[PDB]
Amino acid sequence: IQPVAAIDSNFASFTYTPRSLPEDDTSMAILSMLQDMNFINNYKIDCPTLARFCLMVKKGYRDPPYHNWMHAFSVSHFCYLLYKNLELTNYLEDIEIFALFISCMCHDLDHRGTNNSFQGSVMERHHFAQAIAILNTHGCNIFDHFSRKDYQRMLDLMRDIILATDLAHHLRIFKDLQKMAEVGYDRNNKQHHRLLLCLLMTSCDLSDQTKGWKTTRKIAELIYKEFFSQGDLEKAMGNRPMEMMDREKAYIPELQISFMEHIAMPIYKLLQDLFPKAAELYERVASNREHWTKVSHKFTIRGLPSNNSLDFL
Amino acid sequence: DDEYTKLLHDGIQPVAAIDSNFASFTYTPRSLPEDDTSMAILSMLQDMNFINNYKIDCPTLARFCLMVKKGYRDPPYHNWMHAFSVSHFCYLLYKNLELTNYLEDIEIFALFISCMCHDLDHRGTNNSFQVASKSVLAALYSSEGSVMERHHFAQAIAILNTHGCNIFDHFSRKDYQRMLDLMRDIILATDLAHHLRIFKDLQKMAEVGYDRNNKQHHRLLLCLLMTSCDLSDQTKGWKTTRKIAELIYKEFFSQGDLEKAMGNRPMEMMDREKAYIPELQISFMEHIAMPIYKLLQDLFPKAAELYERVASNREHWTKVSHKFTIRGLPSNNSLDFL
Ligand SMILES: Cc1ncn(-c2nc3c(C(=O)N[C@@H](c4ccc(OC(F)(F)F)cc4)C(C)(C)O)cnn3cc2C)n1
Ligand SMILES: Cc1ncn(-c2nc3c(C(=O)N[C@@H](c4ccc(OC(F)(F)F)cc4)C(C)(C)O)cnn3cc2C)n1
Ligand SMILES: [Mg+2]
Ligand SMILES: [Mg+2]
Ligand SMILES: [Mg+2]
Ligand SMILES: [Zn+2]
Ligand SMILES: [Zn+2]
Repeated sequence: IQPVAAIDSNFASFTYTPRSLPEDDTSMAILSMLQDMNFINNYKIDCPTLARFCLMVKKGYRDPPYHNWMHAFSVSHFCYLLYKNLELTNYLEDIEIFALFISCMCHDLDHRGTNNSFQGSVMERHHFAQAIAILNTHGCNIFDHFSRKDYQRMLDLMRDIILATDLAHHLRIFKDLQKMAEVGYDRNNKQHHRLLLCLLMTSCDLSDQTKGWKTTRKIAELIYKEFFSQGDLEKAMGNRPMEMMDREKAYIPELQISFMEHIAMPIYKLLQDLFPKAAELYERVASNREHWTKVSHKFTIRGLPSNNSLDFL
Repeated sequence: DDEYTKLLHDGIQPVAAIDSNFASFTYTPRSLPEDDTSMAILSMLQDMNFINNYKIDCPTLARFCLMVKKGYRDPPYHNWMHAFSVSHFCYLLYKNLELTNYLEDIEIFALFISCMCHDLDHRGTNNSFQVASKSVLAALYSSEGSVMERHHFAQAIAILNTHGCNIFDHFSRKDYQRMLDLMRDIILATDLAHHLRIFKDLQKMAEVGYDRNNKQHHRLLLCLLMTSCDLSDQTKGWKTTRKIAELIYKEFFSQGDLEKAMGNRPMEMMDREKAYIPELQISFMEHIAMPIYKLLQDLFPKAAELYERVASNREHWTKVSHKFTIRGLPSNNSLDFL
């Protein structure tokens, strides 16, 4: 188990981009993060079992453009950053933070690059079921020495956290999140623990928006590749895809800016309200959104297309 | 010799044999293969009776036509097929508007020959570029204005004074000078700057009515007709206007690239990173092309269909303007362009 500092001197910073790490080093980085959070010693996790678990989780991701292992790794890395930078131990129990990290690793398992509509929370229930199947694969149960009580806690936490990655769920609990942010977190309120875990999970899921322009632009490319692939499949089946899935109707600037203003930014705003040290995350999302507005004009073709042809009219 | 032999040993084809619709405003001369265009030029001159009228030596005319064809380079738009299409339109105006009621035979003959010659040795660059690039043409003509148009005329003169190519060498001294003066004035009228200077005079003439005894009206009409021929790709169907726009913008943006490489700032319409084709195309059509065909309609009621076609093509450009906004990802499948 490599010490975290040996991966990169900036590895525990909010400025670090985990997609910079080559894919063949990510499983070792997962182990290094768990070691640095002390969960291996805390929960007496068998290291061979943990290695097998991590590789099985990695193998349980398919290779669509966005919802692949590197997404899961990047989300898990952000969870680690929240631990290292926001001092989550003042707000959550060790088992809750451990569940959050493991949920991050597992939360999109077996994603096919299609959404719930293409198939409540259909995909998120599947991701959880896949995580369960891995745990019950011989040699991969990292929790098999847990007490009956802690085992059920861990399974309940993982289910609730993975289910919180559905936008529909987030929108249902949004008023409860705002209320908590307003009144202030209460470490003795079990609802506040549950709500905070949901918020943190969504903050990890969307963490590509908190990096530089390069990341938000490149991830947008992967996202729209996935969306439009789904729309193509829907059209081939004879069905009418939503505008954001239809490459002949989708207008990326509008879709991207709306997503950032109305979904991403309010999550990082809430996170800022609960953790002053999360302020730089909200500012980076707002900055990236401003950048999207600035480059919106580039979707209007100036000159001729690269084709050198007006056949498209 | 080979192109000559083919032009000379294929006899002067009657125009009807080229196409049954050859004398119609709906005909697209770019549909004719390039290897048949020289014979078509001869057929048109024969059908307008200029060969018999002026007793033109047919071998000399064949040589002249092939030399003119050879004097065009191959940029995207300003090539022989442009000159041919412009000459064809001049022929259409003769066949459809009865130009013999307005102009002298020598004036109509000069117009057609001017159409053939009017962009000779064009390099796909405009007058401004010649000055900016300090070309040989700028050195020769920049103090006089209309740099390229003076060059086109000089090229036409050089062809006429090439042995075996002087189609006017049996003209009287009076008719020879007249022909050279007409060719100069008509070729100079293809500069947009010239057209914009005379525009108020053209409007005046259109309003008061053409007067066949007014020599200024003859001169103004020839200018208008020449510009009507130069822009005649706008009077055909959507396919032509769209395809010609492609060639035009390729030429414009190639020039802008050269200007940037020289360190200069190109006009927005020459800059592929700033030019917005719908806006440029619609403005050109509304403010340059349509008023020319409006004037032509005012002077010739039978030219009404030309104006209507230009206005219709402009409406089509407005309708497809929205397609210049990228929906989905680019064909590249990449957002690197941001
Ligand atoms: C209306 C709509 N739906 C998705 N949209 C976009 N999503 C994205 C994402 C992203 O990461 N989207 C995931 C996600 C994951 C959890 C989620 O819920 C919660 F609670 F975290 F906000 C919402 C979105 C994804 C791909 C599953 O939609 C990146 N760029 N981008 C652009 C757009 C237009 N817009
Ligand atoms: C301000 C400006 N200048 C040129 N513009 C455009 N020109 C064209 C033409 C065309 O045929 N242009 C020639 C021409 C030739 C004689 C001429 O003078 C006169 F008197 F006939 F109007 C004007 C234009 C060309 C290529 C030489 O500019 C086709 N599409 N198109 C689009 C635009 C935006 N716009
Ligand atoms: Mg998901
Ligand atoms: Mg010209
Ligand atoms: Mg009147
Ligand atoms: Zn995810
Ligand atoms: Zn021309």
